[PDB]
Amino acid sequence: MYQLEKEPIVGAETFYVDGAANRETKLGKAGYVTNRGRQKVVTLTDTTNQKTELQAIYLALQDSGLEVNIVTDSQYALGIITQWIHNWKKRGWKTPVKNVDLVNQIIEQLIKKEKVYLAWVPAHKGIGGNEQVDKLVSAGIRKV
Ligand SMILES: N[C@@H](Cc1ccc(O)c(-c2c(O)c(O)c3c(c2O)C(=O)c2c(cc(O)c(C(=O)O)c2C(=O)O)C3=O)c1)C(=O)O
Ligand SMILES: [Mn+2]
Ligand SMILES: [Mn+2]
Ligand SMILES: [Zn+2]
Ligand SMILES: [Zn+2]
Repeated sequence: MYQLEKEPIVGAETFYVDGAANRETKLGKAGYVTNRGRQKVVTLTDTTNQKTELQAIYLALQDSGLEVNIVTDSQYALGIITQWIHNWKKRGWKTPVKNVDLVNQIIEQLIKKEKVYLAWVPAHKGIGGNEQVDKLVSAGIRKV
C-alpha cells in the first residue's frame, strides 16, 4: 500500500548516504551529505558493512522532511527495503533473519514519509555526492 517514487522528486533535498565497516574490529561509520549543504557522520561498534548502509538510510529518513531523495551504493539495502514494501503482507512470505530489527525501524520511518525516492548507484569516483560520503565514512575504517 506504500509505493516508492519511480523518478527523483523534483525540488526535494537529496541525501547521498553511505556506510563502511571493518571486519576485524566491527567498527564502522554511517552518514550522509546532502545537496543543500548539510552532512552527518556517526561512529558505530559491533556493526557490519550491510548494517552501516542501512544505518545511513535510517539517518536520511530521520533527518529529512516528508519528501526525500536518497541515493545509495548498496544494492542490498535497496533490495531488502524494496522487497519489504512490495511483499506488504503475504501468507507466503518469510521475513529475513538478518538485520531484522534495523530493517524494521527503517520501514517505520519510511511509512511516515509522503514521497520517497530511493535509488542505487555503483561506487564510483569524482567529486559528486556518493564520493564525498564514501571517504567521510571510509575515514579510519578502510583504505580507499
Ligand atoms: N570509488 C572509490 C572508493 C571506493 C573504492 C572501492 C570500493 O569498493 C568502494 C565501495 C564503496 O564505497 C561502497 O560504499 C560500496 C561498495 C564499494 O565497492 C560496494 O562494493 C558495495 C556497497 C554496498 C553494497 O550493498 C554492496 C552490495 O549490497 O552487494 C556492494 C557490493 O560490492 O556488492 C558499497 O556500499 C569505494 C575508488 O575508486 O577508490
Ligand atoms: Mn557504500
Ligand atoms: Mn561507498
Ligand atoms: Zn509534499
Ligand atoms: Zn557521484
